[PDB]
Order: sequence, then structure tokens, then C-alpha cells
Amino acid sequence: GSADFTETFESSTHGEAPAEWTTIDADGDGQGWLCLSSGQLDWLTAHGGSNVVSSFSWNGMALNPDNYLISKDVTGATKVKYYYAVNDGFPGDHYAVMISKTGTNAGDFTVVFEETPNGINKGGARFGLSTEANGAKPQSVWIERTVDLPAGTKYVAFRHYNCSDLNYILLDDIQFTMG
Ligand SMILES: [Ca+2]
Ligand SMILES: [Ca+2]
Repeated sequence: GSADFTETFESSTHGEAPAEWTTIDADGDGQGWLCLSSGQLDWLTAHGGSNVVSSFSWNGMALNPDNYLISKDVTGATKVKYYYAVNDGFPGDHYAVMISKTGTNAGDFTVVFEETPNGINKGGARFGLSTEANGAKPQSVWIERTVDLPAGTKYVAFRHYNCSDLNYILLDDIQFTMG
């Protein structure tokens, strides 16, 4: 449709929640979804431009996330297409795509897609916001997904949850088909 648009995270800033999204730290550990820039982290390469959004299940220490990343009102959206990346040495950073037809409370969302990413499942280094800047870069391939949105979808959420002590999930180039 004519209102089709993409979230690139290029207008957001390293270390902040993305501009025009809201977040929930539902597990309560003070760690959630943050914009990261490749201009600040040597290990990171974005799918497009310099910026991504990120959520960690290991970041200097092991975590048990339940972190929601929630869109603006996208009433009219029929499809969301996006790219994700994980550390392919520790790939299983489980996530869901959810929709709400009403509000932005966690309970307003229902799962429409979820998966546990695959990888070499092979070990290696883990990467964080405090990991030493020795120039290593993870084995980390960008993977496309296209998810059907039920009629009435108003907000789309990405939920990193149901996993622990792997590494990260990154998202970029989240395109909403409006329719
Ligand atoms: Ca980007
Ligand atoms: Ca959290």
C-alpha cells in the first residue's frame, strides 16, 4: 500500500531505546531492547546502514530475558518483513512476533510467529556492550522473515524470551506492508 514503510533504526542512537518504539523489560532485570551502532561497536555490522536494535541473553553475564519491542500504531498493516541476526556460535535466542489489536500492555499481545534461530551451534566468543574491543566479529548471518498480520493488528511486538545464556538477537529493516 501507499503507507508502506520500513524501520531502519538509522534515526535512533547507540545505547537508547529506538525512536518511535516503546519497550517492556518484563523479566525486570534492567536490560532490554537497545539501538546499537556499528560506529560504536567494532564487532557489529548492521543489515543496512550503521544501526540495528538488539536484545541480549548474555552481555557480560548470563540473562533470562523477557523483553518486548513495540511498534507505533500500524493499523492497516497486513505483513511485517524483517531481518534478524544471532551469534551463530550460540544461536538459540528465541523470539516471538506478536500483535495487539488494542493497547500496549504485555497482555494485549498474542503470538503470531515464533522460532528458535539456528546456527553452527559451535561455540566461540560472545559479544556485548562491555566485551573487550579486540577486533573479533561474530559468525552472524542476516536472515529474512515475512510474517502475516491478522486483521485488526494495531501494534506489532518482537519479544525476546524463553532462552538464557546464548548471546543476542539483532533486528533491522523491519518493513510494514500497509495493505
Ligand atoms: Ca539499519
Ligand atoms: Ca530484561
